[PDB]
Amino acid sequence: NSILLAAVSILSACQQSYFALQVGKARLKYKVTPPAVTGSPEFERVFRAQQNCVEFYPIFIITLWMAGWYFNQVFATCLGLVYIYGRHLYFWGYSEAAKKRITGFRLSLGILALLTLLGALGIANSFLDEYLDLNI
Amino acid sequence: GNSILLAAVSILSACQQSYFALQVGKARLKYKVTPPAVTGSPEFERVFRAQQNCVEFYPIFIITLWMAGWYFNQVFATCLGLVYIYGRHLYFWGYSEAAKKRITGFRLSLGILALLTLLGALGIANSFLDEYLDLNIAKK
Amino acid sequence: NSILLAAVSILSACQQSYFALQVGKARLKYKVTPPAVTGSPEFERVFRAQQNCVEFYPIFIITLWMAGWYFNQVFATCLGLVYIYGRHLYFWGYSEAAKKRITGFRLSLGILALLTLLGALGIANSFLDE
Ligand SMILES: N[C@@H](CCC(=O)N[C@@H](CS(=O)(=O)O)C(=O)NCC(=O)O)C(=O)O
Ligand SMILES: N[C@@H](CCC(=O)N[C@@H](CS(=O)(=O)O)C(=O)NCC(=O)O)C(=O)O
Ligand SMILES: N[C@@H](CCC(=O)N[C@@H](CS(=O)(=O)O)C(=O)NCC(=O)O)C(=O)O
Repeated sequence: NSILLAAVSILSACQQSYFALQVGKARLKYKVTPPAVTGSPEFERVFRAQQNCVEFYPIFIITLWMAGWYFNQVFATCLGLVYIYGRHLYFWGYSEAAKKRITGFRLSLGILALLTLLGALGIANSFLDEYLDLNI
Repeated sequence: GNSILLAAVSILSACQQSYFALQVGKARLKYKVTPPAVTGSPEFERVFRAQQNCVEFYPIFIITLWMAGWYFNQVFATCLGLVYIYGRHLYFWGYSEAAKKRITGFRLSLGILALLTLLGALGIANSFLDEYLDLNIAKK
Repeated sequence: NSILLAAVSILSACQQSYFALQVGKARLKYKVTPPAVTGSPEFERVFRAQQNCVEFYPIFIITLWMAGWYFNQVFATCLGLVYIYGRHLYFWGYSEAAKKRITGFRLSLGILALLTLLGALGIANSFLDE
């Protein structure tokens, strides 16, 4: 009963890995050898890009599964895919120019804030169903 | 079903995370630090490093919360969960003001975490015996 | 039954905590007072080391549980242990010299990429039966 959620989660974790590869690729192109995190405009953008995806990734996974379990698996899955796409736009946009990230960032944050809300409703909804009412 | 309290704490915790991230985005405006910069003001560097610290501990906390939650007791884990959330509000806002004023916040969250870890470990160990050689001390 | 997955997960989270302690220890040895993240080669290596484990940790936990549930708990558990060990080699190798992180990194990344695939199979496998 969590098969779709699990599918989205492994994709999402591939996008994360693939983002991390791109950063390792930039350390070669722009000659930023560890433990450096600065030394090229081009590199600083690609680095901070994924860093942003890393710091939001746990938030997304929690909200995805909580909406997924407690409200509707299929809707959460779809919003999940939208988020994946939002972060593709974020990363590649940011990589080009800092200013070109916002479209990516706004839709990712949208979908997140939405999953949060659907999760919270679904949890509240089930909190009544372990007290009396199951709203239909 | 069995995890409604854990799920509640988790959504709240993930809001604190988002709310912290908003505050940093707000400081990039106040202290005029445009991406991809992470430095250029003492005030901004503290607010940035603050949540960065919460980001790097957040997965640790979620694992330990659910593992204590499932394998020991949902209700105790939930409450300790709330304590941690509060501890990190003290950490972030303390740090934001002065570096030195973060410690009370940090030592709390660390306390609660290290506790969740232990309750999780007992509960997992406890169930590992009761799937192989019985572990239940229920005498009185 | 997810008892073995839960066991690995708590250990992995202890390694994470322990790595974070080591960085806090380096802020004392190399006198890097917050909010600084630079000012010693020795400190920058120990800092970037854990940062790297933090940014992979959620990836690992998802892939661990997805391979664990959807394919086989016991195989995933073992690969789990391997990853833990791989990251001990990564962190401590990096801490000494940047160059001596690679064996740690290649194996951690190997096991991850493997768990990913075992997870993907196991999900696909169950998608055919529903
Ligand atoms: N996202 C990573 C880059 C991808 C990665 O994980 N890189 C590994 C392997 S490679 O970059 O050496 O190919 C690493 O050593 N991380 C560098 C570091 O973060 O210290 C980063 O923070 O630089
Ligand atoms: N947590 C972020 C700030 C919050 C955030 O995610 N902000 C987005 C959008 S904005 O606040 O810059 O419009 C970003 O791209 N942050 C910069 C970055 O992470 O490189 C940070 O570490 O700077
Ligand atoms: N992971 C931390 C080191 C361990 C830690 O959490 N340190 C805390 C408390 S202590 O190290 O000062 O006692 C901190 O304030 N780190 C915030 C920061 O990273 O800027 C780091 O990135 O430096």
